[PDB]
Amino acid sequence: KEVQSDVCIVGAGPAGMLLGLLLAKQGLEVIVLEQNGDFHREYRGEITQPRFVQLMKQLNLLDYIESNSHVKIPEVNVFHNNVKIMQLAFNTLIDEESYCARLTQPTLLSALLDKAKKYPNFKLLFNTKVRDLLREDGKVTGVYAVAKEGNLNIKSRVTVGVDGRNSTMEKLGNFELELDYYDNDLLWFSFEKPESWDYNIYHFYFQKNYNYLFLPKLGGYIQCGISLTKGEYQKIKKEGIESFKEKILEDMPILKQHFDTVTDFKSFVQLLCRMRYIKDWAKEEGCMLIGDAAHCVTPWGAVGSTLAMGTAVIAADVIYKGFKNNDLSLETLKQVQSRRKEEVKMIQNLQLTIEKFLTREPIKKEIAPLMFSIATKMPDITNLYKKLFTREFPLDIDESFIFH
Amino acid sequence: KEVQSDVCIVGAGPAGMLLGLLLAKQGLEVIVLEQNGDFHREYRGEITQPRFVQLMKQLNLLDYIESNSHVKIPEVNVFHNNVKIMQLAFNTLIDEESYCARLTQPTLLSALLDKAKKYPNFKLLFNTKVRDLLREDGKVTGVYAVAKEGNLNIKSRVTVGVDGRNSTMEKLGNFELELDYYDNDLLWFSFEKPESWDYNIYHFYFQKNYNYLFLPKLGGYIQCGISLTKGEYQKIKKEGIESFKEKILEDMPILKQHFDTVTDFKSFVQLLCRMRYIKDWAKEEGCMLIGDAAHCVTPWGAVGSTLAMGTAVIAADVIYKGFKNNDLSLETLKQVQSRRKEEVKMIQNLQLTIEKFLTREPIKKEIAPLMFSIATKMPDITNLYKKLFTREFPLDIDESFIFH
Amino acid sequence: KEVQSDVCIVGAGPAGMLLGLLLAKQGLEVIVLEQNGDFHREYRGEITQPRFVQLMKQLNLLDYIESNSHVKIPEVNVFHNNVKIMQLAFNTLIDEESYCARLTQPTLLSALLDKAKKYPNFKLLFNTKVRDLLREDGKVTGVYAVAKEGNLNIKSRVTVGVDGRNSTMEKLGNFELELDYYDNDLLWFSFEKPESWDYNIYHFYFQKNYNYLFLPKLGGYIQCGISLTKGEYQKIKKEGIESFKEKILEDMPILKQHFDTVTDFKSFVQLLCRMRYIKDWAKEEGCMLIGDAAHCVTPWGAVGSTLAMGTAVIAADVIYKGFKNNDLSLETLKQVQSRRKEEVKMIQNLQLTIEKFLTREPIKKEIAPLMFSIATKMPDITNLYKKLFTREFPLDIDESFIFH
Ligand SMILES: Cc1cc2nc3c(=O)[nH]c(=O)nc-3n(C[C@H](O)[C@H](O)[C@H](O)COP(=O)(O)OP(=O)(O)OC[C@H]3O[C@@H](n4cnc5c(N)ncnc54)[C@H](O)[C@@H]3O)c2cc1C
Ligand SMILES: Cc1cc2nc3c(=O)[nH]c(=O)nc-3n(C[C@H](O)[C@H](O)[C@H](O)COP(=O)(O)OP(=O)(O)OC[C@H]3O[C@@H](n4cnc5c(N)ncnc54)[C@H](O)[C@@H]3O)c2cc1C
Ligand SMILES: Cc1cc2nc3c(=O)[nH]c(=O)nc-3n(C[C@H](O)[C@H](O)[C@H](O)COP(=O)(O)OP(=O)(O)OC[C@H]3O[C@@H](n4cnc5c(N)ncnc54)[C@H](O)[C@@H]3O)c2cc1C
Ligand SMILES: CCCCCC/C=C\CCCCCCCC(=O)O[C@H](COC(=O)CCCCCCC/C=C/CCCCCCCC)COP(=O)(O)OC[C@H](O)CO
Ligand SMILES: CCCCCC/C=C\CCCCCCCC(=O)O[C@H](COC(=O)CCCCCCC/C=C\CCCCCCCC)COP(=O)(O)OC[C@H](O)CO
Ligand SMILES: CCCCCC/C=C\CCCCCCCC(=O)O[C@H](COC(=O)CCCCCCC/C=C\CCCCCCCC)COP(=O)(O)OC[C@H](O)CO
Repeated sequence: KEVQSDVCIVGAGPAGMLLGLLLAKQGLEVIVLEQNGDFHREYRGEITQPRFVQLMKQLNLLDYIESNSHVKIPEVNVFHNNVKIMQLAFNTLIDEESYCARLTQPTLLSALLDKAKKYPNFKLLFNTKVRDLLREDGKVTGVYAVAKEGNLNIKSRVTVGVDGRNSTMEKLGNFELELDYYDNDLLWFSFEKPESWDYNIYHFYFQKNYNYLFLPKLGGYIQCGISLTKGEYQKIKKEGIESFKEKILEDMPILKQHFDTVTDFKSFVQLLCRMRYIKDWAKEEGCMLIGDAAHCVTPWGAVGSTLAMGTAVIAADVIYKGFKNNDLSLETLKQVQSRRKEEVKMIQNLQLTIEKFLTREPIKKEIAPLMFSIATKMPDITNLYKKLFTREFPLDIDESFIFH
Repeated sequence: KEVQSDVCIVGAGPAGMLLGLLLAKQGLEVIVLEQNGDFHREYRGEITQPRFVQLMKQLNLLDYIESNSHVKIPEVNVFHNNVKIMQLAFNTLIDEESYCARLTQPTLLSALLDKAKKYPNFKLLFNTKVRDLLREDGKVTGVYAVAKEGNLNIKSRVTVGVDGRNSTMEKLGNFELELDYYDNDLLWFSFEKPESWDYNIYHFYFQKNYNYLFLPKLGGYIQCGISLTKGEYQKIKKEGIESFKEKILEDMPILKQHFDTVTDFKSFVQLLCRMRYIKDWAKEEGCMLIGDAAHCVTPWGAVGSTLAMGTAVIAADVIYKGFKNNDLSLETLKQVQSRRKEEVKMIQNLQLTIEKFLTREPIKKEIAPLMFSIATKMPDITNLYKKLFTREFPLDIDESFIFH
Repeated sequence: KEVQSDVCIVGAGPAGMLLGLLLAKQGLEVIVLEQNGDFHREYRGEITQPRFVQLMKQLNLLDYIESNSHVKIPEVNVFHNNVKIMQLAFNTLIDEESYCARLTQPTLLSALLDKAKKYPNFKLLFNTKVRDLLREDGKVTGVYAVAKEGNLNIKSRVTVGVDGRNSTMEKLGNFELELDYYDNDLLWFSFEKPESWDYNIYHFYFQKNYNYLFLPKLGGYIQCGISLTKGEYQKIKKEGIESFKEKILEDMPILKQHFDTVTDFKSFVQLLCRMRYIKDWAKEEGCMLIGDAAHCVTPWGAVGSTLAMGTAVIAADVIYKGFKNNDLSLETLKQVQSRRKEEVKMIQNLQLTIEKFLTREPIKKEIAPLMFSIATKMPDITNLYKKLFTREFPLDIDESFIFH
C-alpha cells in the first residue's frame, strides 16, 4: 500500500533503533525497516566500550540498560608469550563510571524496541527488504520496499540508511567510498571456560604461531578469535586440520581439552575485518547514510557500535532541528557528517595504527609485540587510551532527548 | 580591459608553468597571471626528486632541463650521533635514470618560459595579482585582476588556480580544507661548505639537542634546517642566542666557524611545515585548484614540486581532452582529483609517518632515532623507498604532450 | 666405616660451604664431602653481585670477606659498535654499599673454610666422591661414598646435594627437571690488559661479527668471552683459525697484540650456558637439592653464585628450625623451595629476556643491539636494575646466624 510518514530508517541495528526512538519521543512519524525477522538472526558482537556507558548516562538510559543481563569487563590485558605486557583498568580513564560490557546486541536491541514501541508514532517493520528509492522531482521522496505482506511505497522527507557494512543503500544512492580497508580477518571459535581463568576477561595474546583474542562468550564460555592475514585461511585449510591444531596447542596448551574433540574446520567462523568511509554521508535531498553503512570499523576496543550510536544521536539532533526550523535541506544533512567527522576519522586512524600491530610478516610478526610493549610504556599513552575508549565531552544534544 | 582566452592559470610556479606550456603546445589559448615580478622574487626550493627525472624523461624534456645548472645527488644519508645508520643510493630504486637534483626553481621556470614563449598562443603577465572571480550564470567565467597597468577582466572557459599554500583563490571559490596539519617548523641557515664535506649531499642527523638536515644550497654553500616544534622558536629567542649557539655547536661541532659570526636570530629563516588537502579540487564549473594550492606537503623526500608537476600534467591531459570533446563541465574537471588522489594521499600518509620521527617529547625524543634504524633494516623498506622517491608507471597522457 | 651426624652436604662449593658453616655454629654435626682435591681444581668464576654484598653484610661477614683480595667493580657498561649505549653505577641502586666484586671462588671458599674449621662439629673431607644414597626404611638415611682411604657409610638425618649442574645426586633421587634451557655458549680467553683500559671493568660489546664480554681476570689480565650459538663453535673450527682471528680483530682491534701469538683453538675454553630448574627440590625425607644443582642460571649479571648462596642460607634457616622443632619431614623441607621460588623464577625469566638479545640470526642480529638501547631508555628500567642486581629486603633468618 501507500503510507506516508516523516522519517524512514532502513535497518534495525543498534544505531537506527536508537535513532528510531530518539525521534519517536520528539513527536515525529518514524518507520524503521529490517530485512531480517528479528535481532537474533545474525551475530553482530557482544562487547561494548566505556563510551557506550557515557552515552547511556548522557541519555539517562544507564539504569534502564543495566537492568538487563550483562557482564562488566573491568580492564583489558595484553600478554606476550604468556607474559603480561600491558594492563589498563577502564575506571581510571574517567572520573565517572567506566567499564567494558559484554552486552549482547539482541538484548540491547530488545530493550530499545520495548522502550520505543510505547510511542504510537513509531512503527517497526520486519521482513521488509527495501528494493529502491522513490527519487522523484530530483530528490529522494521515499523508498519502494517489499513486506513479507505486499509492496509498499513508503514516503518520508528523510530516508536514513543504517544497513551496516553490507548495505544495499550504499549504491542506491551514488555514495562514493573514499576508504575501503581489508587487510586481516579473525577465526572465531567458542570453548568452555577453563577453571583457571576468569569469565569477565578481555585478553590479547601475542604468541609464536598466531595472535589470539579472548572475550566472554555468552553463557559462561570463552570466545576466541585467531588473527590471520587476508587470504590465509584457505591455505590453512589446505595444509590440514592436524597442523592447525598442533600449532594452536603449541601456542596455547590450555586449549587442548577443547581441541581434543575438534577434527575439522567448520567449527570456526571467518570474520572479515572491513573498514569503510563514505566520501559524503549526505549528497541528495532526503537521503543520508549513518552508522556502519558509512563508518564501519574494525573490532579492536569495541568502538564500532558506540560510534554508530553516537552518529545516530547526532543525526537525530540534526533531523529534529530541521523539523523544528522547517528546513530539511541537504545542507542541513551535511551537519551530521560535519559534526561526526573528527570523532570518526580519529577513531579510524587509531584502528589503522592498531591493525598495523597484527602483521604476520617474518620479521614484523616478531617485532610487533615488542613494539606494542614500547608504545604502551610511553607517558602519553593514557591520553590515547581516552581517545580510544571515552568521549572527553558529551555530545551536544537538546535536553528534550533526555529520558525521565 | 577585455581579454578573452581559453585557459587562465593564476600562478607561475613550477606546476602552473608546466600547465602553461603543455596546453600551449596543444594549440589552445593560455594566459598565465603572476603577482610577483619574476621567478627570483621568492625562494621556493632547490631539491627535486627522481620522480622529477621520470616526469621530464616521459615528456622528452630531460635533456633540455639537464642542459641548465643542476647538481646530481645520488644518495640520502642518515646519521645518529654523527654515526651513519642508513644509506640509500637512488640509482638502485629503478633501472632508468634515478637521482635527486639541486635545481633552483627560477632556472627551471626560466627554461619552461623560454620553451613556452615560442608559442604565439601563450601569454604571461607579471605583477598581475588576481582579485575577484567572474562568477556569472552560475559558473566561473573569468577573473578580475589588476596589472601593475590597468584593470583586466579576463574571460576563459577554464580558470586554474595554482596559487600555492598562500592561495587567494582558495576562498574566492568556497574550497574546503579536508586536512590541515602543522606540527613542526624548520630553521634554515646557509654556511660555507667545510673541506671535509661533499657538496651534492642529502644528510639528516639525529643529535642530542636538535635534528638537522643538510642540503646543497646554490653557490657552493650548504643549507641547514634545524627541526623545531611549532611555537618553540619564540622560546629559543627568549632563552637567548648564546644558549642556542652552545646547543647547536654541541650537536654539530663542525658549525663552529659559521657560528663565530652569528650574534643574533636575524640570519635564520623560519619555514612552517604545513600540509594541506582540499576536500574537492573541482566544485564549480569552469574553476579548479591544483598543485600546492590543493596538496601542499612537507619537505621530507623533496616530493612537493614533483607532486605538483604531476598534478599539472594530469590536469593538462584532462583539459585537452575536454577541449577536444567540447565538454569542460564540472564532471570532467573532477577527473584530475580522481586521477591524482591515490598518489597524493599515499605520499601525504608517508609524510605523516616520516614526521612522526621528528618528535621532541621527553622520552620519545631519545628512542626515535633507534626506531628509525629498526625501520630501515626491515626487508620491506626498499618498497617504501620506491613509493617515496620514484613513480611506478608513467602518467597516462596523450602522445601529443611529448616534446620533439 | 660408620659415621653418624646430623647434616651431610655433598659438594663443597660456595653454596654448600656457606650452609656448611651456618649450621656449624648452631652446634649441629656437619660433614661436607667434596670429590675434588681442593678449591683450585675447577674454575668456577670470579664475578659477584651487590646481592652478594647485601647477603654478606646481613650475616655480619662483609668485613671478614672484604679483608681478602678482591677488586671492586663500580659499574657495568654496554657498547654498540664501540660506542657506549648504557651505563649503570651499582651504588645508585641501594642506599647501602653496592658494588660488584672480582673475588676468586678459591679465596672465598678458603675464608669460609678457615671460619668453619674452628668448630669441632664441622668436618670436611676432600677426595671423598659420593657413590650412592643409603635409602632405608622408605627414606634417605645417609650416603655411601669412597674416600681416597676406604669406603664410608655416612649416616645423617639430612643429606643436602649441592653438586652443581653436573650433579651426580641429581639422578640418585628421581628429581624431575622442568626447565632445560641451552641456546648459547661462551668462548673464554684471557689476555694482557692494555694500558688504555681500566682493570675493574664489566663491559659488554655488541659488535659486527660477535658479541663480547670483558671482566677483570685475576692477576692483572682481562677475561674475554665471545658469545656463540649452540653448535657454531665447531663450524668456526672447521672454517679455520685465521678467519676467526680476522673476524675478531675486525670487531675488536685492541686484541691484535694478543692474537699475534694465537695460532690454534686450544687457548679458548668452551662454556655451555645451561639453565636448569628442578620441579621440586625436596621430594622425600632426608634428601634435598639446593644451589647450582637445583637452579643453575646463565652468567649474565653474575647472579648464579649469589642465588646459590641465598638458597643455601634459606635452607640452613629451615634446617635449624626443623632441628630445634624436631620436625624434619618432607613438608618442612618444602619450605626452602616455597620461599626461594619467586626470587629464583624472577631471576630465571630475566635471564631468558637477556639471552633473547644474544640472537645471531641474519636480520635479528642487527636490530638486537639498538633494541637493547631502547629498553634501557624506558622510565621503568631502574626497577629492572634493582630486581636484577639487588635484594629489596634481607632474608628472614634468626639472629643466631649473625656472626659476632
Ligand atoms: C559478524 C560481526 C561481528 C561483530 N562483532 C562485534 C564485536 O564483537 N564488538 C563490537 O563492538 N562490534 C562488533 N560488530 C560491529 C557492530 O555489529 C556494529 O558496529 C553495529 O551493528 C553498528 O550498528 P548498525 O546498525 O550500523 O549495523 P548493523 O546492525 O549491522 O546494520 C544492519 C541492519 O540493517 C538491516 N538491513 C541491512 N540491509 C537492509 C536492507 N536493504 N533493508 C532492510 N534492512 C536492512 C539488517 O537486517 C540489520 O538489522 C560486529 C559486526 C559483525 C558483522
Ligand atoms: C621557502 C620554501 C622552500 C621550499 N623548498 C623546497 C625544497 O627544497 N624542495 C621541494 O620539493 N619543495 C620545496 N618547496 C615547495 C615548492 O616550492 C612548492 O611545492 C612548489 O612550488 C609547488 O608549485 P606551485 O606552482 O603549485 O607553487 P608556487 O611556486 O607557490 O606557485 C604559486 C605562484 O602563484 C603566485 N600567486 C599566488 N597567489 C596569486 C594570485 N592571487 N594572483 C597571482 N599570482 C598568485 C605566487 O606568487 C607564486 O609565484 C619550498 C617552498 C618554500 C616556500
Ligand atoms: C666456567 C664457569 C664460570 C662461572 N663464572 C661465574 C661468574 O663469573 N659469576 C658467577 O656468579 N657465577 C659463575 N659461575 C657459576 C658458579 O660457579 C656456580 O653457580 C656456583 O658455584 C654455585 O654454587 P654450587 O656450590 O652449588 O656450585 P658448584 O661449586 O659448581 O658445585 C660443585 C661442587 O660440588 C662438588 N661435587 C659435585 N659432585 C660431587 C659428588 N658426587 N661428590 C662430592 N662432591 C661433589 C664439586 O667438587 C664442587 O666442589 C661459573 C660457573 C662456571 C662453570
Ligand atoms: C644482551 C646480553 C646482556 C648484556 C648486559 C650485561 C649485564 C647487565 C646489564 C643488564 C641489562 C638488561 C636489560 C634488559 C632489558 C629488557 O628487556 O627488560 C625489559 C625492558 O622493558 C621493556 O619492555 C622495554 C622494551 C623491551 C624491548 C624488548 C626486550 C626483549 C627482546 C629481546 C630481543 C632483541 C632482539 C630482537 C629480536 C626480534 C627481532 C625480529 C623489562 O620490561 P618489564 O615489562 O619487565 O619492565 C619494563 C622496564 O622496566 C622498562 O620500563
Ligand atoms: C595488535 C592488536 C592490539 C590488541 C589489543 C586491542 C585492545 C585493547 C588495547 C588498546 C591499546 C592499543 C594502543 C597501542 C599503542 C599505539 O597504538 O600507540 C601508537 C604510538 O604511536 C604511533 O602512532 C605508532 C605508529 C604505528 C606503529 C606500528 C606498529 C609497528 C609494529 C610492527 C611492524 C614493524 C615495522 C616497523 C618497525 C619500525 C619501528 C618504528 C599511537 O599513536 P598516536 O599518535 O595515535 O598516539 C601516540 C600516543 O599517545 C603516545 O605515543
Ligand atoms: C625522521 C625524518 C626523516 C629523515 C629522513 C630524511 C629523508 C629521507 C629518508 C626517508 C626514509 C623514511 C623511512 C622511515 C621508515 C618508515 O616510514 O617506515 C614505516 C614503518 O612502519 C610504521 O608505520 C612505523 C611507525 C611510525 C613511526 C612511529 C614513531 C616512532 C618514533 C617515536 C615514538 C616512539 C613511540 C611509538 C612506538 C611505536 C612502535 C614502533 C612506514 O610503515 P609502512 O607500513 O608504510 O612501511 C613498512 C616498512 O616497509 C617497514 O619499516
